[PDB]
Amino acid sequence: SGAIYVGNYRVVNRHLATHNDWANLVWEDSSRDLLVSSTTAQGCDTIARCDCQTGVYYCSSRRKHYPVSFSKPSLIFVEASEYYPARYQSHLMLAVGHSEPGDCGGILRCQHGVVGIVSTGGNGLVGFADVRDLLWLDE
Ligand SMILES: CSc1ccc(Br)cc1CC(=O)N1CCC[C@H](C(N)=O)CC1
Ligand SMILES: [Zn+2]
Repeated sequence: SGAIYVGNYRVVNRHLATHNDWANLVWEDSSRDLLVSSTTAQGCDTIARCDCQTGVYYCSSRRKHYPVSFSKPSLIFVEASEYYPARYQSHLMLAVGHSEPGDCGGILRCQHGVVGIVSTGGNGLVGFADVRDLLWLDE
């Protein structure tokens, strides 16, 4: 689990969005596994606007942060799950690092701010949904 709180927005994995997220929907994209809902309180986070390919992510299944080198956002095949049919997930960055299903929502940060959230993984990989291109989160 986990979310990004920026301005009056809450960014979550679309597959973990709550009834309240859907009732306050701003934007969602199944191909990216992202959903953004509106909030009444001002958020605590800021978003990176950069091309970093290294950073640190929070891994809830280890209660620890780990450093990673990750690929640039791209279209990657993701096998069927209980949440989605077999499809290509867009804006996805892969890295070598531990992850388990419940680790979705962990934040990836570089020195500039939040880069994205855990969205896929397994067998020693961890995949992050990028949010750096969503410029409207800042206004
Ligand atoms: C951190 S995810 C993970 C980690 C380890 C293992 Br084994 C397996 C997973 C994958 C997983 O649980 N899902 C369910 C959530 C949907 C997601 C998606 N973005 O389409 C991909 C599939
Ligand atoms: Zn950066």
